[PDB]
Amino acid sequence: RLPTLADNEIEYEKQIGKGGFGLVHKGRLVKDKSVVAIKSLILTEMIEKFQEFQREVFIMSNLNHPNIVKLYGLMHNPPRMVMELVPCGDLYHRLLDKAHPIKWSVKLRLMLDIALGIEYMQNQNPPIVHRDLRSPNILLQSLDENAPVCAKVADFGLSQQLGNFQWMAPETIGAEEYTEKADTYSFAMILYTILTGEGPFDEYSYGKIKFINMIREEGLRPTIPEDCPPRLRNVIELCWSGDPKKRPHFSYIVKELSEL
Ligand SMILES: COc1cc(C(=O)N2CCC(N3CCN(C)CC3)CC2)ccc1Nc1ncc2c(n1)N(C)c1ccccc1C(=O)N2C
Repeated sequence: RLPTLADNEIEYEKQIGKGGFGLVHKGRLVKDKSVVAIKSLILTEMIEKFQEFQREVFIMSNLNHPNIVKLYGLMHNPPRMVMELVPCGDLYHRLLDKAHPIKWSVKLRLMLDIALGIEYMQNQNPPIVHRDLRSPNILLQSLDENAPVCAKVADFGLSQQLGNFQWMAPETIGAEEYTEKADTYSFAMILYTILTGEGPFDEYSYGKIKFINMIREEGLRPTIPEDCPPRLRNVIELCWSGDPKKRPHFSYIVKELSEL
């Protein structure tokens, strides 16, 4: 069910950078001069990004949400994906401009959008576990509060490997197949980052072994600010609990966020 396009159908422009497993470029459809994005594999059995390639394609193909990144077609020599280029960037970089803070109305917009996207992912039979949810993977479409969509979820090769474990739910570390509650834990981290603008767990320096243990065994988490809404705090705290069971359904998270 997914179109194939030929090289004569798209025009390359400039290279955006690496997303997920590949290299993203900015391009346009020749028929329409509409902008598009092309994802390709970049060159010892690590070239197992190929599965990530296929995995991303399969998953993107069957999904359709405003808050989820879309796929348009495929290209073949070399194998490539033509997908949407989100215009405004990624969340990680945006949070790096401290001089210019994101507006609360907007931060709220971003949080909801992500939840709506993730809520949708988990309503699938079977559910979709992203597994690589962190700020670099949240793409921004508009930073305007009145826009239909502000944030979109991305990077669907479902692998794990700012990316090391600050973002990972505890059962997940040093494990392979990662329920959907892992994502809930990650989402909490994302909520924490949008709110604070500071990366998760950056207030601590522990060696790797100690750090895992602190998170797994002791319960260490980031410190939420005193001036954080109780409604929001409560939500974050739940999603990031040690017991995966205590983590909420996205129905709850979304509703609560809406009241904020
Ligand atoms: C207008 O297009 C975008 C621009 C930017 C952007 O401004 N960046 C990102 C990387 C960039 N680097 C280049 C040089 N710099 C000195 C170091 C880092 C810095 C600033 C970021 C994202 C953009 N849009 C975009 N749309 C769809 C994506 C995707 N991104 N990427 C890169 C992905 C990123 C993560 C996960 C998935 C994707 C992806 O699949 N797509 C299709």
